[PDB]
Amino acid sequence: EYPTVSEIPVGEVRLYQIADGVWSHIATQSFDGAVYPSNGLIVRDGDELLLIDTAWGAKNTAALLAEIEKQIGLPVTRAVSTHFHDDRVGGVDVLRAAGVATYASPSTRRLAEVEGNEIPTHSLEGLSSSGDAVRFGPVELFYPGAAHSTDNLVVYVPSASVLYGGCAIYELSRTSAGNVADADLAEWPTSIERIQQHYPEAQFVIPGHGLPGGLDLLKHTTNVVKAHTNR
Ligand SMILES: C=CCCn1c(C)cnc1C(=O)O
Ligand SMILES: [Zn+2]
Ligand SMILES: [Zn+2]
Repeated sequence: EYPTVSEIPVGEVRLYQIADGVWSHIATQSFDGAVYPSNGLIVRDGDELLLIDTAWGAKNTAALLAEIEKQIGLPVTRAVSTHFHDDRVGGVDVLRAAGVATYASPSTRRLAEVEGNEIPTHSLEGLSSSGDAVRFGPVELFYPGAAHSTDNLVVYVPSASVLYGGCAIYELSRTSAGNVADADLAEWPTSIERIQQHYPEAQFVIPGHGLPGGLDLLKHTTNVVKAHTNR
């Protein structure tokens, strides 16, 4: 089955195939006094691999490349980051050391600078507006307006109808929006509908923290963020 947070010690990384040549990676990190899981994506780009989001910090991101060479054996050559929180750019510096071309949105790149996290080298052009999308390697990058954070992207793999939600989609088991400091609640619901519009065929949805699902996840996220307001 899928990995849960308890099964993964801090600083180990597991890979979970989703469709052909599309894995996800799970690892665990501690934020204040707990240890949460986080998810990322791995996609085959011809003879190289494209990494959607770091593990969650340097040590983990290190083990990720370790796992990948063991399990996949193709090299990770580029890497795109969903937003600026440590669970997405923690380990950039390691990747860049490991020879991996690190990419990210401009907005995201600035927000990382300001908040003092690692900063991906290259800027992603033409994702600046709501609904924009640019085709990066074997995936489409899509910007759907503010949600979990004003910059958050999502990643669709057209070949496999996989949609990478990033921290902007929750899981079912998750019910409490909870920590929403840098999150624009007022726009998020629309922003998810922007997704359900553009990627409506999507037959594999993946959140930033937890077990995958289908297009149901979107709707479950809207409610959960809705009832953050009326309660
Ligand atoms: C399960 C995550 C709780 C809040 N959080 C952390 C610590 C990192 N990312 C998030 C999130 O909500 O996306
Ligand atoms: Zn985040
Ligand atoms: Zn997160």
